[PDB]
Amino acid sequence: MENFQKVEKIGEGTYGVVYKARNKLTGEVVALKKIRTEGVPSTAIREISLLKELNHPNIVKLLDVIHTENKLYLVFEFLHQDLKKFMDASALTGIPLPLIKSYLFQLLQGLAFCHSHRVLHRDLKPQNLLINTEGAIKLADFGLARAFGVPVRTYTHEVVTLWYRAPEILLGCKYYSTAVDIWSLGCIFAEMVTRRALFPGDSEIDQLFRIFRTLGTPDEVVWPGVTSMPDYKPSFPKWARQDFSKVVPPLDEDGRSLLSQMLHYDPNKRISAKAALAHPFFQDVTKPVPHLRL
Repeated sequence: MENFQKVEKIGEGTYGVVYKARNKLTGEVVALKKIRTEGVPSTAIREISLLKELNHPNIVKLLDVIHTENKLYLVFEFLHQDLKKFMDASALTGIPLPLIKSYLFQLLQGLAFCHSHRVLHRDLKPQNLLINTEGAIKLADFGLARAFGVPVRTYTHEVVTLWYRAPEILLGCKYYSTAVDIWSLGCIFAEMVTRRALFPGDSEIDQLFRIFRTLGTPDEVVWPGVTSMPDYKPSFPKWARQDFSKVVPPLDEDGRSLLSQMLHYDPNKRISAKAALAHPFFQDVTKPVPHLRL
């Protein structure tokens, strides 16, 4: 738009292009996202305008919504790097546990806040977790999945990742809960520790089976109601549960106990963000500053 000088393209998102731009009136650098056609649904207009209100230090702020000339642009506060880049940079040494613990703790604060307002992300992944020089980490694109249903292929045909998707979603459950975000967070948590994706599926069935091989094929004992799920099939291979010590070495007992609670099959059993902040694993959390070169 006119009130903004595009400085550069930051990337090819799920919904559209993302540019770093300078607001000519405030002079502030901002993240400008062009979204996605019949003349923009008023329902999406209302969903988004509600997000303008839930502000938290661990949530990327939605500064403005520009629906000019039947087009939609969302203006978000700008952050320099995402967790995905940072992990690729700390591949050799790994991210230090104190930083891992600080980031998970902040993430859970942002989640607890949104969840208390009944707002889900539904599409958590490293790429939408943004970090700054002072040791902060913020959740980006919160609530947009609800406003604009998460696509299979992005506008540039990029296949959207299934890696962090909760099993109830993969089994065709249509009424997701806040528990889906906890599952995603547990997957990212494991990835930060081992420096390898936990369940890197390349199809919905492959993703489902990767989950089954590790956590064991679910049944009516661990997940009551599972066999009645829309896409559940009695013909699923029956796999045994692997030991967490083998799944996430060298995570200590507290971290492994926490992860196991975030990875419970049954959504009603899965630990809540608010409950997780009180877990012993956070007893010694601090706020270290990351080693990020811009």
